[PDB]
Amino acid sequence: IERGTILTQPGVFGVFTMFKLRPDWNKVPAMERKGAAEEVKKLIEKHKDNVLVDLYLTRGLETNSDFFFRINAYDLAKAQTFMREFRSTTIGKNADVFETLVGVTKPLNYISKDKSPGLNAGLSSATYSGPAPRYVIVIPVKKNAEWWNMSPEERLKEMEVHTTPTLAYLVNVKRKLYHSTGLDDTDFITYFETDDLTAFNNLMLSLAQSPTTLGTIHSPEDVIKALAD
Amino acid sequence: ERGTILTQPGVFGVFTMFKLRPDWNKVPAMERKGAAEEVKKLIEKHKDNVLVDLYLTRGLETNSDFFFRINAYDLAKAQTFMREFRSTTIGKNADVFETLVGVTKPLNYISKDKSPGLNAGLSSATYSGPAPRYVIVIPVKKNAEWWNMSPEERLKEMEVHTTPTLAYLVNVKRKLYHSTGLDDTDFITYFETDDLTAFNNLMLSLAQSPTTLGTIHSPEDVIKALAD
Amino acid sequence: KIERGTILTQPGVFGVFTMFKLRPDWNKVPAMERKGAAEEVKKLIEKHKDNVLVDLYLTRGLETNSDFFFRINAYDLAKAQTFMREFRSTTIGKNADVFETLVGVTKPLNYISKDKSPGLNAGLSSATYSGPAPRYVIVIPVKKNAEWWNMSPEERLKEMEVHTTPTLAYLVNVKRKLYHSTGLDDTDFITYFETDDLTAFNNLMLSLAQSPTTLGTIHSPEDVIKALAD
Amino acid sequence: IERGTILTQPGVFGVFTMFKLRPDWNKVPAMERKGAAEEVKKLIEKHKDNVLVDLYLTRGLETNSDFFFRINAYDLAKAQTFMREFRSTTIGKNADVFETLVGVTKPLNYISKDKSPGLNAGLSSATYSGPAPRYVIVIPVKKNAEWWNMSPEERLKEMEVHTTPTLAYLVNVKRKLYHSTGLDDTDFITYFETDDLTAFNNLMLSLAQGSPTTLGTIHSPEDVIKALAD
Amino acid sequence: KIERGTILTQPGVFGVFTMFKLRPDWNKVPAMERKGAAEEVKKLIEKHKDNVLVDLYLTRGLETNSDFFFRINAYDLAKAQTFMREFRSTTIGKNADVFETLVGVTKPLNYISKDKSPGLNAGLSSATYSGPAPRYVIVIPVKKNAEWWNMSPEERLKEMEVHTTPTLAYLVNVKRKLYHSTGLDDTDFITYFETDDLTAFNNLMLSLAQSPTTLGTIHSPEDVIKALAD
Amino acid sequence: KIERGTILTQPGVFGVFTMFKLRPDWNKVPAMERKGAAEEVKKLIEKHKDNVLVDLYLTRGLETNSDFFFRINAYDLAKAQTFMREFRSTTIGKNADVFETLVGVTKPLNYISKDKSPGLNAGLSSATYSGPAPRYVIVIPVKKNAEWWNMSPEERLKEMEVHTTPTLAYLVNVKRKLYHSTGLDDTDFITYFETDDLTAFNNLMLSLAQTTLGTIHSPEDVIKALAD
Ligand code: HEM
Ligand code: HEM
Ligand code: HEM
Ligand code: HEM
Ligand code: HEM
Ligand code: HEM
Repeated sequence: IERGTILTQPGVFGVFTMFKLRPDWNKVPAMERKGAAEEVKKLIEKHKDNVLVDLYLTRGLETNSDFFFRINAYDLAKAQTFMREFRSTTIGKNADVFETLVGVTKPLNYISKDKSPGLNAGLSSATYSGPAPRYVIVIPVKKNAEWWNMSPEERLKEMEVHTTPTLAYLVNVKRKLYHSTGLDDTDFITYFETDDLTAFNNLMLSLAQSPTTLGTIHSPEDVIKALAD
Repeated sequence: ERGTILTQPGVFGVFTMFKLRPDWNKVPAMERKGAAEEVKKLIEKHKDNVLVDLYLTRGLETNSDFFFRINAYDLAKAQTFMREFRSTTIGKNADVFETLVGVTKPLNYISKDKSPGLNAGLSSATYSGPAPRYVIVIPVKKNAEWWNMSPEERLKEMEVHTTPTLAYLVNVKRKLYHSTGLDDTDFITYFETDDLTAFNNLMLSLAQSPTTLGTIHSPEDVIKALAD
Repeated sequence: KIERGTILTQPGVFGVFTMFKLRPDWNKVPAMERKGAAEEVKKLIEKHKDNVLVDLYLTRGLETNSDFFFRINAYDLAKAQTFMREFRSTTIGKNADVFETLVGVTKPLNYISKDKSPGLNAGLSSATYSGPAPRYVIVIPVKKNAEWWNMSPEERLKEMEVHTTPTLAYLVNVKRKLYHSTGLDDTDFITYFETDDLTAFNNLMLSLAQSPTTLGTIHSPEDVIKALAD
Repeated sequence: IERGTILTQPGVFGVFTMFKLRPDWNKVPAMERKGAAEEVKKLIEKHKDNVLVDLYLTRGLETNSDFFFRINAYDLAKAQTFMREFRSTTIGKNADVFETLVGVTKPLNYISKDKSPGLNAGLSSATYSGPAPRYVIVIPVKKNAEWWNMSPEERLKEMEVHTTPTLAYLVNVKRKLYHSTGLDDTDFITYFETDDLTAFNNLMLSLAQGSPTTLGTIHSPEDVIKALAD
Repeated sequence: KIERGTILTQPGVFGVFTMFKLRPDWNKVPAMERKGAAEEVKKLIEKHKDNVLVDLYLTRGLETNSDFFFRINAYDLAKAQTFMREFRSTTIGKNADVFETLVGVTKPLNYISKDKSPGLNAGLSSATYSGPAPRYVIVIPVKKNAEWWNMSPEERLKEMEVHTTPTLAYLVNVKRKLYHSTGLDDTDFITYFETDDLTAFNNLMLSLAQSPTTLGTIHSPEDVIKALAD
Repeated sequence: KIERGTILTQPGVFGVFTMFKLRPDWNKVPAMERKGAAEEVKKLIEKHKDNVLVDLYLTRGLETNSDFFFRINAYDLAKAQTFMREFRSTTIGKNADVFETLVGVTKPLNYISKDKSPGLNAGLSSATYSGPAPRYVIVIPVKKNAEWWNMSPEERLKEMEVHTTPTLAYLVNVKRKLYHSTGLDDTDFITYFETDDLTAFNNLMLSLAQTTLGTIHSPEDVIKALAD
């Protein structure tokens, strides 16, 4: 598993699990809590060849969660095994699952070279340029009957409308699409990274013209350390 | 056995989704490590009564950690197995999230008689992948507009349903149970695949009912995974 | 005197249906105390042999929201109440929550009578259950809407004739019993079915299609309690 | 306070409180439980010049309650005091309030001698002729904006439609109307007693051609509590 | 300093209404601790003699969702907050949950003023309460919909004249006080009533017919607490 | 480094609003531990002097669903998050549930700018707050519907001019601050008001028609009020 490769390929599974710490986490012995970070660190190293692990901090920014994982894997069952084993961890045993989202990466359906070459070239010509992102946004999306009724040609035109004002934001915002229909009770999981939350608000407003999860990006052991305190 | 019962009409399916109680972690480790054997013995005890499938959802689902599919010629035998499972060490430490009851039936619409072309397509398509690693279960309830329609109208719609889905039969196994009158839904749809991208594409094909996604294992392995 | 064949066949008979869900602390009841629960219930039913008819059904393993339910039939509703109240004082009764209680009363035919609908009435009499002893029970409470009650008696009779036409055939393999609940409970009817053939029942419901369903199995009361004590 | 007088006068307050026994009632020492009936009996006697007290048994017939009181009083504050004091009682401390309904008795608004003499005469010529009633029914009723929009003349005609088929039932169903608008979150509390629940089902169907129904049995207060101590 | 007859009669006065329900563990508070609760509240009110006007009302025995409620009037809302916060630290305050909190301010007449509606305004002044001291309180919060706010001032005035016309008659029997809440709370108005005659109040509401209601009884604060300690 | 008068005045500033309700077990915390809670919070705010601006408000006695709330302003949202998470590890923080969390960012004028609406923009500049320091705070989150977002920019501008016209008068008595939330939270705006005159605020809301209410104190005073 190489981070730069797996995050770039079709057919990759994404499993997103949002956790809320149970009230009795405060009652776990401080020493046992202080060992939780290293336990998680070792679990991630144990699964180094199995899955890519991202862990984000939402505590202080979200009412319904304290942290969430994004697991990427070529084999969904490996993602499942990691998540299952995390739940047997000291902190895992003291956290409720708020939300679990399963999706899979796919090739471009609409804005491809063949179907929409102008906007496709814009998609490739745009490259992220600021500092390493501090922030993550996850938004699941379910499309309605009206969307699915539409012809492929009509949906392509709508996706060209989607893509036109959003290309400018790629210098500032990283995006990643996972597809969920049949795998979960949603159609897509949209995933964003940014250092510039004002740009992200402008992006969303450009699009306006679900449950949002906002968190911060850290090493997994730092996230756990922040939750042990 | 397995190959026969999963292939006949008049066969009952009982799907029960379980969520481990928080006090499962508090069960002594030795008692938890004996849970798998206990379930294995119960299944062997009912070898001549029911077919048992047990699946792992923990790590992929918020609302369940495992679920059973029981197939039986006699519904009461499926009930007996499920009740006895719930008296098991792990069973006593799990809440029932969902219970679905349905029965297998002959083809209503895409039969040789009513729809010979698509019926032939249904028979000529054969699963060609490796042993499936994933299971999907989706209960379906149809609305009054569906039931209002004529048999001919419903047939036309089922022909629309079948047309784009035949392609996926090489890649995805499907099994239909009928539930009207037996439960608070109309159908239980059941799928196995090794290729979840294919399954996603299949559902999208149809788009153009809460979903349970789990993983296929031997029963003792599922319990072993939950004991840890 | 309660004769099963007589009481289940008369008008003015009260039905009380109570669905129970075992509390989590039932597993914590000493195993010997649990093993004595069946006999306690058996004796209670015996005690009330002249007061009420008792049916007890097993729903555990088939239903999320209940483990068992009673159907009590009685000439005197107060007697059904007394039995149910005394059941809740039993070992198993003390360890079970009430999920649902339905009260209804048996009545003469309102629509498909000799007088109003003689053809279909004759079909109702000529149809006889011919299967083995039923293994399965289905209970469905029904509330009718404003539109139904708005309709004329003549319009409601025509609809009941529509209801009866495709269902007569199913009487060879499905037993039915109607209770009327309006004013006695928050529903209008309790419908009650017995069958050995759940494929026939699914077909029956589909024939009709063209509130919540309780499915259970029929056993002696002590067998149901024994099954729950394990 | 005279039962026959207070139940027959305008300006009389009704307070209905439905109670559900808490799970820890079973854990109350059996002798403490067996003393509960006498405690309630003495409270009722202490208030014999303050309020009329009725207590009814719903356990075994209702999911959401085990018993309920109807308190009648000339003075509402006295009904409040009794109920408060009941809640301090051994059984009162082990019971949750499911529902509280407050209403007041009033003169005839519609079917009066002046406004509807024919039906008014029928109302007075009908007399309850059954045995002492064993069953109570309570149904709260809230009317909608359409009702209140209607003219007094239109509402009177509707009330004449209400009364026409129901007069027949007065030989075996007792009725009492309380008015609740402004006093509670409903418009009326309807209260019925009968020995014949078949007739009551027929009555409600006659009418059919916000409102949860409470069905219970009529007993002495001490017998209701004794039944609940068991 | 604060005079009851003055502050209850001025614009710009804040009302804070807080409805409390006793926690189950109130019964478990030592009896002597509970019997000292009344004096503790009495002293708190005395402490804030110059800060707020305090009314306390008993709803237990009449309401499912509350046992008592306060109405605090004050020139300074922050002082009403301070009292309520300090009450919540009392023995009984520590053993009660807040069910509802309503905040409003008193204002001059918007509609039925001398300038806008002189006839009805004169009727408003010429009517005075003539009963015995009121024993009963009613509180009803009111939220008006978009249709109301869309209407012109002239249209709203005409509606308020419709409101006032039949209600003037009831001012001999019913005290009224209006608080305005828009922006301060999630409702538009807090309406407050006192009466000794609940039949008149029912008649009044029916006159108007042609949110949730809280009914309680008026007492000294110490008597209300004493009533809850028992 | 952070200056109150500066950070409250700039675009690109993040606001984090978190409403807390004290757990029933707060009364069971030893009185001396409760009495030290105020200084603990004071020290935490001091430690983050250069990272965030902290406002703490008292809602106990005025709200059913909360006892206190924070408004954190910061150039860096992550620093607001750090303060809030460290607050939650405090003695009082450990004994309070989060009822509500609102995230937003400050932005330049979108509608009532000099360019787009010069007359009303001038009125915005000319109406200033007078009178005593505000005693009261009001926070109202706002989500706009699909009808709003499908309107043209011109149509939305006209609406915002309708919004601004009767509200200018209230700026002598009410301070206002807008935060933008779309994409950062499940709402579109966080509106924030301070006033000493709640009658004026009532009239303002009524003018618009044609909610969290709290009181402003130093952070240690709010905590001291809650320790009692
Ligand atoms: C950062 C700027 C963005 C760019 C450049 C962008 C571009 C695109 C492109 C090119 C696709 C087509 C994928 C394909 O061909 O299969 C797509 C799909 C999609 N986008 Fe974005 N997007 C952006 C931001 C967003 C945001 C903020 C959302 C809101 C959650 C969003 C929601 C979606 C969804 C739900 C789809 C799948 C649509 C479908 O296949 O039916 N996007 N986007
Ligand atoms: C794997 C590819 C699939 C194929 C080849 C297929 C084919 C069929 C056929 C031939 C029938 C008619 C059975 C009869 O005549 O009685 C049917 C029924 C049905 N299918 Fe599928 N199907 C597929 C996937 C799916 C999926 C993904 C769903 C979504 C949950 C679904 C939902 C249903 C339902 C609810 C019925 C019962 C319809 C009714 O009787 O009204 N199917 N399918
Ligand atoms: C087993 C086959 C069935 C037969 C032969 C049958 C026949 C009848 C007849 C003759 C009546 C009218 C009795 C009268 O005149 O008073 C009736 C009533 C009724 N049936 Fe069935 N039925 C069958 C199955 C069902 C099923 C499966 C349901 C669904 C729950 C159902 C629901 C009802 C209801 C709610 C009524 C009350 C009608 C009313 O008085 O408004 N029936 N049935
Ligand atoms: C037992 C046979 C019944 C008779 C003889 C009867 C008769 C009457 C009469 C004469 C009135 C008008 C009282 C007046 O003028 O102020 C009335 C009112 C009313 N009745 Fe009945 N009734 C009967 C049963 C029922 C039943 C079963 C209900 C259903 C719950 C019911 C609901 C009501 C309600 C809600 C009102 C108040 C109507 C209003 O003033 O808006 N009654 N009844
Ligand atoms: C006791 C007899 C009553 C009289 C004489 C009366 C009279 C009035 C008057 C004169 C006003 C106008 C205040 C102004 O100009 O600012 C008013 C407002 C109002 N009244 Fe009453 N009222 C009575 C009872 C009631 C009742 C029973 C309710 C129902 C809860 C009620 C609800 C309201 C409300 C919500 C307003 C504010 C309306 C608004 O400003 O939009 N009133 N009343
Ligand atoms: C105190 C007097 C007020 C004045 C002078 C005022 C003025 C303004 C102005 C000029 C804008 C446009 C900002 C821009 O152009 O980007 C605005 C936006 C907004 N105001 Fe107010 N306002 C006041 C009170 C209120 C109140 C009481 C509320 C109710 C909660 C409110 C809700 C909003 C909202 C939600 C927006 C965002 C609108 C959008 O961009 O779609 N305002 N206000």
